[PDB]
Amino acid sequence: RKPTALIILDGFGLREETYGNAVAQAKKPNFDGYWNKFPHTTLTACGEAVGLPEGQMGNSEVGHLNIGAGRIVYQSLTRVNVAIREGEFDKNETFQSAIKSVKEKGTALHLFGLLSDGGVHSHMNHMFALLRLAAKEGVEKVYIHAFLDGRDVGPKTAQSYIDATNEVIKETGVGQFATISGRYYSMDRDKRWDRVEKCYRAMVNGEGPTYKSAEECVEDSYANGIYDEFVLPSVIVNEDNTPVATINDDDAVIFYNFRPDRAIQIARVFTNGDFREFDRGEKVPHIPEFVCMTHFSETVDGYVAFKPMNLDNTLGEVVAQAGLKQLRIAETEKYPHVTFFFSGGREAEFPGEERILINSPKVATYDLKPEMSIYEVTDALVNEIENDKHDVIILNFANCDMVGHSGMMEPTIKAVEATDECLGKVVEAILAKDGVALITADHGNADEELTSEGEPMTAHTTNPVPFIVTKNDVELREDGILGDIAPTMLTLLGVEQPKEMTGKTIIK
Ligand SMILES: [Mn+2]
Ligand SMILES: [Mn+2]
Repeated sequence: RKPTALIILDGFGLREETYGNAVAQAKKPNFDGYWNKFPHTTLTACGEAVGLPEGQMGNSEVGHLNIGAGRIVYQSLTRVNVAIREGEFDKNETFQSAIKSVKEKGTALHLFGLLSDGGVHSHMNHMFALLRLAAKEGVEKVYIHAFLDGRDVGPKTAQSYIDATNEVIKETGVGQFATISGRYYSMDRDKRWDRVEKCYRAMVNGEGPTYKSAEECVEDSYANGIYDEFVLPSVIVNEDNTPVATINDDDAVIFYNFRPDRAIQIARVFTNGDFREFDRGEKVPHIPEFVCMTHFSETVDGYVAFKPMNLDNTLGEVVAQAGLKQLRIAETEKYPHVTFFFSGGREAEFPGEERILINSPKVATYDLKPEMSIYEVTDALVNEIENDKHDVIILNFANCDMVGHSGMMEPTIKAVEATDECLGKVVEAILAKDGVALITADHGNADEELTSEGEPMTAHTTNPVPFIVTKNDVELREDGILGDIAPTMLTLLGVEQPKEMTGKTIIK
């Protein structure tokens, strides 16, 4: 029974520069011996290679979700961003069907969501692309309901955003501010229905304070000490005091927010049908093409533009199917990583899965114990190998990431060399059983402990991650990403790669 071990060093990145590099300044004869004797390569663990925005360093949770998945696992904000960039956003059937109804029903399209560049719950640029799409498709009427932020951005910045919106209205030809409500009114997540009622009553019944524009609203709202986040649901009215737009029968709505939580409540009030949480009166608009950017919860009734990644056949699942026995193990700090996240955000154990947990030292910020729990984890793992009981091993050595957040060099060197020692121990044991090790990392950290001017560097890095295969005669690709690793384990294991794993094997 020849064990195939995936070994995640964690916070261990590859950097040519030696200043501030705890990895390079650490004596690692075991890692260097394996690099020099076995086929090796580097893999990008960062930006869009792992479903994140470009430039942005990876983190344990998307790293391991990516590694287990054998595909690029996109995050919400980057998912849509790529769809707008690559011009797939506008082929989107759900938008198109909802724009269609408007044209043949002779009705309005409504735009609502958090109006700002914050990138947490929404991005305004997403609404802009929605303005462009409607405008191109020839929709006569498009109304904007500003949900004001003040939280994910500066507290007094809605005007800079209203201005940016007007620019997009000028260039696009469609678009008109009809309602402004502060997020505290529209983005409650604590079941405070009296605040949510208020925002609603503005949108469908036209009830609240009235203004000639959105800038006038925000100007007057500011004058009474009330700012962005707290601004009362207000109505924009034409030259006469008539509401610019209310949401009526057969109007389409697109809630561009992408974050489930503070979005749920206002979505429910439009979509459900049999809602009863508060009384919505008599003018309940219904029969709708209500669109959400993403899926908010089972509790919502409308349509989804970017449906969730169902993440079916991850590494865990596929090896379980082949009838193979598998082992997840780490100390507490990375235990949810080799389990939950590696399994594709899945709590439960697969068939043939065993999970072992080594308690992390009773300790604060982990630089005082640069060794953490490795030696106990190491011991228990050589035990299992000795015992021939698993075909696939998932191990994370947590030390470089947790000690590397210290931005302290000497403790982090200790941690790389403790990690070094244990990886020889784990890999000798694996090779002893005629098995194969994949030595990797999920992102970097320990490699940059000092910055430009020798200040503490306490974050992950952008750097490539190493990739060794302890199998003598294999060629390895140079591109390499994290979604490629699962597929290359199935190459070693000789089990077929399923449709849902869009990653490619590294073995040429
Ligand atoms: Mn990590
Ligand atoms: Mn970390």
